[PDB]
Amino acid sequence: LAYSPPFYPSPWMDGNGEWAEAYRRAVDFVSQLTLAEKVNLTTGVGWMQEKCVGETGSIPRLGFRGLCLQDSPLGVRFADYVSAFPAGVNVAATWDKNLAYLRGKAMGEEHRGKGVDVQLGPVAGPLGRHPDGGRNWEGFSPDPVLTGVLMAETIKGIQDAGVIACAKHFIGNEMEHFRQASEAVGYGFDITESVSSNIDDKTLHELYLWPFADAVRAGVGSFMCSYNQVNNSYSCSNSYLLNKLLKSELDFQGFVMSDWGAHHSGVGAALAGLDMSMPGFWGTNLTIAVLNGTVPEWRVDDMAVRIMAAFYKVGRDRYQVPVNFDSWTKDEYGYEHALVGQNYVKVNDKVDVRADHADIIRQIGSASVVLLKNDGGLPLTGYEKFTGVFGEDAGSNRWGADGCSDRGCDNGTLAMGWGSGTADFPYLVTPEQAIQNEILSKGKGLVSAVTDNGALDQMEQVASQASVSIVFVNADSGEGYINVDGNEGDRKNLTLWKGGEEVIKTVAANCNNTIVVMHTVGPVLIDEWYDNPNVTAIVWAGLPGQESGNSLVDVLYGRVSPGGKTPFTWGKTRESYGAPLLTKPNNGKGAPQDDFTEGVFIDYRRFDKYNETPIYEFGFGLSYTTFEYSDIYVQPLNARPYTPASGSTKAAPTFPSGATDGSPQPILPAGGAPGGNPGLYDEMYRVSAIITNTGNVVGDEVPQLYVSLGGPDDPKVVLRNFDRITLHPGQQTMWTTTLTRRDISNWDPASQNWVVTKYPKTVYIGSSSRKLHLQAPLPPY
Amino acid sequence: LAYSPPFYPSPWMDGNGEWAEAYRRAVDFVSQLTLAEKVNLTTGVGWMQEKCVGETGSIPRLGFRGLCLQDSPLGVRFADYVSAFPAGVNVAATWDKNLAYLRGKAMGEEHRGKGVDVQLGPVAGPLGRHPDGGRNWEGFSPDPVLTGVLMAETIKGIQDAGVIACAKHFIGNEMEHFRQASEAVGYGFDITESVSSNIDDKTLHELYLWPFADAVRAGVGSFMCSYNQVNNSYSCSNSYLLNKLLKSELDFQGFVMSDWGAHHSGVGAALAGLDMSMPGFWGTNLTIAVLNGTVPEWRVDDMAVRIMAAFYKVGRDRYQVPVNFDSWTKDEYGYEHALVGQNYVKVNDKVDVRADHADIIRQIGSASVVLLKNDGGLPLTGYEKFTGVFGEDAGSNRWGADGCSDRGCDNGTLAMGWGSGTADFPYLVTPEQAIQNEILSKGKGLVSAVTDNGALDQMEQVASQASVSIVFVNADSGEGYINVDGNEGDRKNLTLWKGGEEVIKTVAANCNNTIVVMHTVGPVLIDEWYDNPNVTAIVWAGLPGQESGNSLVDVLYGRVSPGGKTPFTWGKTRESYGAPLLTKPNNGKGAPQDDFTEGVFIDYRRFDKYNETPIYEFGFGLSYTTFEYSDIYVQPLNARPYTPASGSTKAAPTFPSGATDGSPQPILPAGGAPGGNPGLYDEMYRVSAIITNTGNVVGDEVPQLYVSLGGPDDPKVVLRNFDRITLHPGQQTMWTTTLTRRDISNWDPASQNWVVTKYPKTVYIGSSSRKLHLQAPLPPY
Amino acid sequence: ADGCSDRGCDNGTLAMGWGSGTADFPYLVTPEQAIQNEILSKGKGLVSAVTDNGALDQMEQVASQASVSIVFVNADSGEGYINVDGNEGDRKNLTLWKGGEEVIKTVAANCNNTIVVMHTVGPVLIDEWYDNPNVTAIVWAGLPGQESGNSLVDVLYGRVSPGGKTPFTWGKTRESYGAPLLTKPNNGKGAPQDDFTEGVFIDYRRFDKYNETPI
Ligand SMILES: OC[C@H]1NC[C@H](O)[C@@H](O)[C@@H]1O
Ligand SMILES: OC[C@H]1NC[C@H](O)[C@@H](O)[C@@H]1O
Ligand SMILES: [Mg+2]
Ligand SMILES: [Mg+2]
Ligand SMILES: [Mg+2]
Ligand SMILES: [Mg+2]
Ligand SMILES: [Mg+2]
Ligand SMILES: [Mg+2]
Repeated sequence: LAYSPPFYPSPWMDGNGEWAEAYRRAVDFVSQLTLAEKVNLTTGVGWMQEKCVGETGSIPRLGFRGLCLQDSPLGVRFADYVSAFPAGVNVAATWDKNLAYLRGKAMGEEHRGKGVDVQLGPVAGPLGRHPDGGRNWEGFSPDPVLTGVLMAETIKGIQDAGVIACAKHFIGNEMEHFRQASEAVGYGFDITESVSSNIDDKTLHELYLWPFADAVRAGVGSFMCSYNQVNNSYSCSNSYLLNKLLKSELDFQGFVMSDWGAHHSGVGAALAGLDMSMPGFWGTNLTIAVLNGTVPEWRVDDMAVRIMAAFYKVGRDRYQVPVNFDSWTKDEYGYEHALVGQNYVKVNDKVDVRADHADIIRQIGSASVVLLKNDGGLPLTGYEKFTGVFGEDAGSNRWGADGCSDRGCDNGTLAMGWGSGTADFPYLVTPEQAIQNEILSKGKGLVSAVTDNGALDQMEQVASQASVSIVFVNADSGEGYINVDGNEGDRKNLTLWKGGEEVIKTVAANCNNTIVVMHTVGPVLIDEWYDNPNVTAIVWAGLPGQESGNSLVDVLYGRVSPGGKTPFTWGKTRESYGAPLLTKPNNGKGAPQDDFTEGVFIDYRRFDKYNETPIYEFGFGLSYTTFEYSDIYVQPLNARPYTPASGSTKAAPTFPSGATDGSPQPILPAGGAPGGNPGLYDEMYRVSAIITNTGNVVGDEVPQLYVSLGGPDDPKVVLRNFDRITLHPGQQTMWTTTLTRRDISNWDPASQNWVVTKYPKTVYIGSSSRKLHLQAPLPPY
Repeated sequence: LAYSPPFYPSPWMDGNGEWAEAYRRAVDFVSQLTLAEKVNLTTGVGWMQEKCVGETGSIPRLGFRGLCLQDSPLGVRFADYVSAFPAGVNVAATWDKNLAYLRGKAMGEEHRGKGVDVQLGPVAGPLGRHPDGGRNWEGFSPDPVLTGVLMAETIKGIQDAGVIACAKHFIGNEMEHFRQASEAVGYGFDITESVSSNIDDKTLHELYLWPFADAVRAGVGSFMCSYNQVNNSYSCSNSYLLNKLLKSELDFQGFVMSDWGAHHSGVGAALAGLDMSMPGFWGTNLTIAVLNGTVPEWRVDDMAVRIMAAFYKVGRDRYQVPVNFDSWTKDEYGYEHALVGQNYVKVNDKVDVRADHADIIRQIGSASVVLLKNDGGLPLTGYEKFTGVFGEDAGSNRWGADGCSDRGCDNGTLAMGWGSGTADFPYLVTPEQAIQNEILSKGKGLVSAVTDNGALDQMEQVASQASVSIVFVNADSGEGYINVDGNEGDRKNLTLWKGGEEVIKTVAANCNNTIVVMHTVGPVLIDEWYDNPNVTAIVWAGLPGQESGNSLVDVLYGRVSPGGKTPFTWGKTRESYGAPLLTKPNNGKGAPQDDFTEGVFIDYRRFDKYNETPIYEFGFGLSYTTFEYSDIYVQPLNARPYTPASGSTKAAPTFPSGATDGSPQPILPAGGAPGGNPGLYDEMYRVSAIITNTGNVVGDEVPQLYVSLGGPDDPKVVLRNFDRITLHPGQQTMWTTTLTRRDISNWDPASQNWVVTKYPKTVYIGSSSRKLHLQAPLPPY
Repeated sequence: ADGCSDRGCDNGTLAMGWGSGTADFPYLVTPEQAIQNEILSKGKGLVSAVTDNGALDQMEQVASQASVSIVFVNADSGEGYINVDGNEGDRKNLTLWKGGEEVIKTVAANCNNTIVVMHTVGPVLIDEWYDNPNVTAIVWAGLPGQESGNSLVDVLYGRVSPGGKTPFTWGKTRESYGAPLLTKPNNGKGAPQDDFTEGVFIDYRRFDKYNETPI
């Protein structure tokens, strides 16, 4: 069985650089506390005991209320008068740092307005190892660079708004199956331990860890360790994960909380790098552990100062307001127990925090539309003589937009997946609604919407008469505690839901101008219809949130040229992506064993390795205009030689082998600063090229920079940079980026550091992972 | 708030009388044990941690395995190759002590064959305060005497078969709403404590406690304390309930276990009279409590000896075999964790324990059929030209007989309610099947079954052609953790399910020979159709178990004359019964307060008090013959005057004020032996009457003896005795019974004893609570 | 049993097709009834009937425990004036109705002694499951009328040795049988022209001519 080596002691904050101010204030505060008050900060109050999804204990003596931790990565969960933003996968499809930032800011503002201290997001774990992973849509992309950059931008947005962000789930939670034993038992599996993700040191560094490094370096205040095990040690008590990788190598200065009820070795977890136990036994044991000397004073002191450092870093001291909503009821008032009797208190103030956020939600919606096919289908005018609209995915949730708890259904148009990664729609504009509005405001031609996928007679009837037929199909997934139609979080197949395929086939048989719109959490198998000549255009629109219908028609009717690029591969078969989900226990009653044998070869890397042609490759997307690439240039920057980190920490302040050692510790070679050794981010080359709009309308292009690292075990190409640029007809721009040392390095387990290998590297600039228009050598030096 | 006075110390065993052999052996065994081993007997192993619904810790040092505790009151829950017996309410409808005993024996045999040590049943709580109480069907009758008698017979049957019986639930668990806070929260209620049943001392003694007294006197080995509070103290740590009423007044010698996760004050519960914590912290705390002196050594010794006494009393030492099934899977084999790695062990031996138990199931089915109306409808011959069968309740569960987990649905014929009070059908004979068999083996007339309650066109079609139309309707309920169609355990109304009333109305409109069969957990409202002249007969058949169809047709086609009497009242309205369920919290976030303000006036007592005429009164049932009552005679027996119990207990042996007092204790005036002061069971009068069969077929009569206690706050009549008697045409019998002192006494709170008041008492013998054919004074002495 | 006019449905056990070629059942003995009668009159072992083709979980649950699993599938057709599920008299395909194929596959995956009973108006395509080793027997019972259940169990339980022979061919594909039904007009608004170009080569004559091996 795979084994996770120990690493102790648990690193304490250094509070260097951009954390110095926050460290100073945290020390000043924690210095004043008793042991009990310190432990209060690390202790969850219990499941559903207060107002927020999680809360810490209070310190009333100083007028410090418990921290409020609230879902989700795409909005304020449970609360009323909030916005429902597009999912993370949509953000990925924008390839737009700026939009990612603005979404973070808007979300952060909403959390702030409700009195939330910590937003439980964003997500880089799952990364997206499997196409059928249940929660991938909450994250960004299987690509570590695209995910990492947008993760970082999102975090900066949330935290600039004055709310602590939380990078989750750390790490290796690439599927929902067997994430928690209790949950697995509920689905009829006999296991007593969570699945072990078995991941080697190189795969972690070059794939799954990379975006979390970006999150650390972006100044993220907190981390959440995952339900699963890594190398047969639960994440929340995995010393290699938290102590070595996170707090030494990546030099994370913030605090680590557990996922809710995530299994850890109790007090032992604190020694292994856990700082906060959620949702809440731990408190009194940690107290006793300190008193009897199993847990050092310096450790609890560091747990407290990490929590308070995050608090001060984002300016909670300035922006905190009372929690003015309740997660567990919409009632205005409720009862609370007191020392004697009960108090009737106000619990929901109905504070409207939505502001103008509908604008950015509509914008990201439109920006996340990916045009996959266009044989003269798009754009539409609104002066079509007869528009047919087809599919339940065009219509309303008959139970109300928020009629399914945690969005745990596929009623009507899909604009959000299910589970904890949700928020309530203040309203939801359907495609049916937006399209009828478009028509009735313009040409006022005929329009009919058949939103029952079983009504194939009517679809035939209407499609036979249509100038254009707009077909809507979806595929849903989410968190493992919800099972929809045999999908236990993870998708049981890559098929369109509710007979979407038959809808497409029926409509295309009767209308030679059929447009297909896919709202899917990830890829589906489209091989049987995508190349149908009656299908004149195909778009993926993902999970667009409250403005779905409006953001879509903006694109379909040509107000916005589609400029999204698919953030994952569209393969011919499920086998194209690699091995199935592990959905059958393979270690008897023990932890299922999930070997990440493919290494870095997930999504497009896999397709590239096996020389398999995807239907639509990673980074592919069409436009209403054309773009031309020319004149690549590589400028060596003659960076200083990489220096491994050296020296030692200071001794652990007070305000298992090594677990209680508070003496100065050696700095790891690849460590030294948040996100790793600073030399890793030295700029090595400047690469530039000219992009021109050679067509007849304004549009966005996503130029992409790929690197061939050149080794026998390296992917043919890996994404290293990208931007989204608006170009008017005949407009040119110089696209210029830099490659860092990290960008051209490989992880070396032997030396425990990033190395630039001797193999010749090649840089490519193109419009997709396969459309590599330009290339040049990276000259060694 | 209602208050529960303390009563300490927790009484230790006497081990006199029927318990002497058991106590001696229990002492000998426990004398050999360490503290840890003693505590192990009191500790559950944890939810789903072994094979049985509950298991105690083991004493491997003496090769003594953990006890196996298994549901249910009507069979062996979860296990394969077992029988599904008729529900307790059907037993009540038989009014047949012998049948109650034989059912207990058959159930005990099946538990025994599976290796079960404790059968978690039978049920006298709920008694049946509300007609819409979800779990009433698990018990017997709202009448305490009918329930007490049949409860005792059931217990004797189980324990004679060599299994420990468990009287549950003690006490006041008369509805499912708010029984457990976690469950209430799941239904959207904000409470942190279970409902409090607020019951006065007199009401407890004269109603709810009465059948439990019978259980004690019958020698039941164990009790289960309930989820709810009584006078704002959880049953499982209610010292008044457990120490005073159960273990002092009723002098119970066996052990008390908690309901599964029933709240109690931990170590405090032990001092208040709890002996066993299920399903299982307690072990550690109890060990610590003994070492530090907070729990006396004599208490833990008493806990252990009570458990072992129950074990020896029924002869578990003789009859114990290994547990040969698994509650949690039907798989033959399963992996188990070892010291090193894992083992693959046999978990299910598929031991067939059904024997010939199908016979007693068919018999009790037939005996529990109550004929409520017959204007020339029944019996049938099987030579009818055209038989129509109508209603989903005639047909099959389309998901298989065991297709709904815990029977949590109303698919097809209703033969069992839902929740823990269940067992898997080995097969299920439906009315549809049995009726078609009857016809096709006899006259071979036409027969059609319309088993879709929505297919009213077809019902008209068939009914208008039929010689006879047999209509099937049901109403279901169960434990609160299952919600079927908005019925949160408790019934949301007293309507027939699935449009049953419309089925009846449709068929009766088209067929002037309509027979209605009701399979209901309790009463439903029948005011709109019972008196329809086209309805020529009505039967209630309840929940008959696996032989439903066969037991029914035996009655319908005249092989068995119906002899059951309804064990509850059929009122015109819900309001007829009294006040609604408490289904809305009335103490803010605290324990809802459920005041039993009606006192002893439930079911027929309420109807009698308020002069509400029932449609069908308690104790009412028809026959295929007729019976005549004559010649009542009362013989005073000149019993010894009642002596209040006095004297002391032994000092507590070793092997809150007064909680640690192990000194001799005063015997309570109404205590002194199991079931109460033995003088209470002195026979005061002998009463006889003559019953004659004046009709033309053999049949059973259930003569009933009622007493008027004569006070202004006494019920007009209370049941005190009954029998079921077979009489051939023209045959007479002298029915002779005795009234005990208890039978003619009232509970006096001031003196804490049963008293015979000076109010004149009358005895009645008749065929129902309303059909009081004979009466005589009870002359005082 | 007679709940659908002219038997114009596929509710429950199929013992008669639809249209004018019908009569009213005086009663209908189902396989469910006959099999339960057989067991409860003999060994009195366990018996359960899952008769909802969508209840696949329950089918796995029960098939897992069974000594023998007896699976019932059907396919219906009739006169043109009745349309059932898009079958305008003629069958729109040769598939088992109501997901019968998925019933077979589910049961066979959980029980290595699965018996399949087919009540079909004619051949269906069985290529995907007939050769499944967990399917230990296959019978065609057709449309047996009022005694369906009883006539079946007489054979299943060995009172009568089966001696019937299939009166039509079971092919691998629909194409095996030759050209499709003419289901769209080919003479404008006038009489559709249905040319019997295959001549005498229908059913087994066709298979033999083109050297196609029947199942
Ligand atoms: O709801 C709280 C918590 N539940 C568990 C989920 O895995 C996590 O993402 C979420 O934040
Ligand atoms: O299933 C065990 C236990 N659960 C709770 C029920 O109230 C009780 O009757 C049953 O015995
Ligand atoms: Mg609250
Ligand atoms: Mg804003
Ligand atoms: Mg550091
Ligand atoms: Mg087990
Ligand atoms: Mg027997
Ligand atoms: Mg005593």
